[PDB]
Formats: sequence, structure tokens, C-alpha cells
Amino acid sequence: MLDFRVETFLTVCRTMNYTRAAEELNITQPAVSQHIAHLERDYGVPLFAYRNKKLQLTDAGALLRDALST
Amino acid sequence: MLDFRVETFLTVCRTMNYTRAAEELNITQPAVSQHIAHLERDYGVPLFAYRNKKLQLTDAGALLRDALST
Ligand SMILES: [Cl-]
Ligand SMILES: [Cl-]
Repeated sequence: MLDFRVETFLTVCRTMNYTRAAEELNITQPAVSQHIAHLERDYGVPLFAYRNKKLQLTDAGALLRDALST
Repeated sequence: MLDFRVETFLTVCRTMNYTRAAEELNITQPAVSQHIAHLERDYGVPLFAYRNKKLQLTDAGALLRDALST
């Protein structure tokens, strides 16, 4: 998995806010979402989801988060 | 995630055979399966599955594999 997709995932994982991650990364939100979308399409699992209008880290998102810090 | 659970996951991921992983790790198969089972219960996603009598690495298993090598 590519360094920059990983960096975007971790930023969104940390901010829990895509537009905020984009500002931090100095890229556009759609760019942030395309990085995430590529990982989700490549691995076939969602990493984030909205539930009742609030961003959530999925079970696979949490596994990715912890694996990256090992 | 604990060093030894990670090591067991990678061994099974590599051998694609639990009894073989156990022999390699010098622990019993049920021990191997308990390590894996703990990760799967903790993260809520399966890492392996049998499909038509053959061991498979799941989508989450592949994500874990690649994340651990980053
Ligand atoms: Cl958001
Ligand atoms: Cl097996």
C-alpha cells in the first residue's frame, strides 16, 4: 500500500473529518476521498462510514489503524 | 496488537495451513487458533475462512498482511 494513501488514511482516522484532513494535507477533499476509495476498492472493505450523520471508523478501519502502528 | 498474535497471524498467512504453522511455531494448533480467534474477536472481522474445503485469506486478512509490511 502506497505511502501517500496510508498517510491520508491516518489523517482522516485522526481528524474523523474529511474536509479537515484535506486542509491538513493541503489537498482537496475529493483527493482525500479518492485515496481512501482506492484502498477500499483494492481490499474490498470499507474503512469509514456515516452512521446517523456522524463519521465512524469501521472494524476494518480499526484493524488497519492498529496494524500500521505495529 | 500483541507481538505473538501478530507472529502467529503472519505464519498462518504464509503457510496457509494451521497445523503446519503450529509445528513451525512449536506450539499446538489450538494455541495457534486461539491467537487468531482473539484478533478476530477483538476486531470483529474474520482473517481466514475455508471455502470448499480449502483455506482462504479473507479481505481483512489481506489488509492486515499488507499493513504489517508497511
Ligand atoms: Cl466527514
Ligand atoms: Cl488449515
